[PDB]
Amino acid sequence: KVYNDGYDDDNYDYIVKNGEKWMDRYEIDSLIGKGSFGQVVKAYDRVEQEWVAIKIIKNKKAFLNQAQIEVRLLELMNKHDTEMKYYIVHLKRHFMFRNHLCLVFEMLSYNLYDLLRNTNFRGVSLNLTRKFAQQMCTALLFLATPELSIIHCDLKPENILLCNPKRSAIKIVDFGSSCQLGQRIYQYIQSRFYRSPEVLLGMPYDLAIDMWSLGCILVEMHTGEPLFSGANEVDQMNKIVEVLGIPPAHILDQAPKARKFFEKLPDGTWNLKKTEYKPPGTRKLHNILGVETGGPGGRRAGESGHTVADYLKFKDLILRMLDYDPKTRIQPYYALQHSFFK
Ligand SMILES: COc1ccc(N)cc1-c1cnc(N)c(C(=O)c2cccnc2)n1
Repeated sequence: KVYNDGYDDDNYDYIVKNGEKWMDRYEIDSLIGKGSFGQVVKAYDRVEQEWVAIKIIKNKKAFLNQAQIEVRLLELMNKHDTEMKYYIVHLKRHFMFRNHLCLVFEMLSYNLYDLLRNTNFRGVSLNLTRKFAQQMCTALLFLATPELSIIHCDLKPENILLCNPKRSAIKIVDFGSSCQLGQRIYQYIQSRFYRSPEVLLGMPYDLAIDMWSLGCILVEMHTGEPLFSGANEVDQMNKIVEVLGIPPAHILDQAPKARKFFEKLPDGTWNLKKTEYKPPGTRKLHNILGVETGGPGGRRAGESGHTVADYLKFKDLILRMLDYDPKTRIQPYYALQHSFFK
């Protein structure tokens, strides 16, 4: 009939009303986002005199506990990321308000998907992509801090916001799926398009799964379309094999879900199970980026900083991020030393 004395709807969300004033501080403007966790609203903090994004967690134990995990990680990064120099969204504050946990973040701009949609999904320049690549590798280096060792676990263009629509700075948001390194508890993780092979294959994983997501994300930012846009896990792996080929046998010989996608023939080698797709490794990233044809779709012909030399340095870094072996995959410190950033 009525939930939380009328403050919540039937699925535990707080009914947001534009113009409401919380605790004589926050002036709720409008709803800017929704999710399984709850809602995100645009509000004006009057003590600090600034716009803020408030994350109102649903009035439900499951989502309340998931948010305290998120708060513990965010505050743990504030102890290390003083002055906010590592491109992580800053948690300012949190409080309870009418049985909902509220998290106050800095008011950020559009996400990288919004930006891509406004190119009609054909990408931004390689010079801007380099600016995002350097900032993302730097944030991943921060999460790699030994005392942190944080896996974001859901990197994707929507989880990366611009600070100011007039500036090329980006921030990583939404650490509700995030966990610190440790013994394996979850296996169905990451967004599918950006899910690493060790996750698809049911193998142990570490912080290197975020480096895989980045490689897919960076290519997507320049071409406009997801690199591996699988409609399911079988389709996903098949689109990975198109570009990178069959994974190594010493990995597949260990993968618990190897046979969900592959088959071992009598001769001891692995091949794709029949389900369409190009032969393994013939959708070359060289051609996807259009290294020698003027970029994706030839749309970058004649633009400065889009030479074959530049594309070859971008391709090399990406291929280091899309390494099948998570122990060989490039690490943030090394990625930042790459020639693509000189
Ligand atoms: C345009 O910005 C958004 C659009 C949709 C949604 N759902 C959220 C945002 C947005 C804007 N500013 C923010 N600071 C944030 C977040 O900090 C954020 C995003 C996802 C999950 N938790 C916090 N999120």
